[PDB]
Amino acid sequence: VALALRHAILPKRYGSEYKLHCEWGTYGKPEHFYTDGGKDFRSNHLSQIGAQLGFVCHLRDRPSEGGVVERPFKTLNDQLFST
DNA sequence: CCGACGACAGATAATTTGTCACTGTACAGTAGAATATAGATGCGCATCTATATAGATGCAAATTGAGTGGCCTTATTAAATGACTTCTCAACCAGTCA
Repeated sequence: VALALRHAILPKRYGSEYKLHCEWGTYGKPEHFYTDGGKDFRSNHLSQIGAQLGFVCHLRDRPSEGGVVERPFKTLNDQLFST
């Protein structure tokens, strides 16, 4: 989770061996971070990251509330990985 | 004259393609993993074997010292040297003489 956070927050660079034709020009710091109840997220380490970055950790009430995280995963099975 | 079939042209739904709106369903930590077997290979330990004896013994020459057995001219004389044996070893009285 700490590694996913820094890759999300920082400006992104990829070399030509990725053959990208548009830029992932996406960066900057969240105000809030919303998650399932896994021990990665409900942890002192993410609490300390959140307090130092100033973002608030929030808990997902059901799997069916977080479809914005979950649904990237079916699309990738259907558009990428099954092929 | 009446009926049937082919040429050419004309109109038409089936077929295929495209577009558009509504929808069932997967995203939700998760099958590489557990549990037998045979079959080959390697290290360890025991259980023999075959060689290698030097010490002891028996025996058979090879002298070696120590025995034993068999074969031989003689009688007189003389001298020389070395020995043995035997015998003997009185003392004063009586008759002359310068």
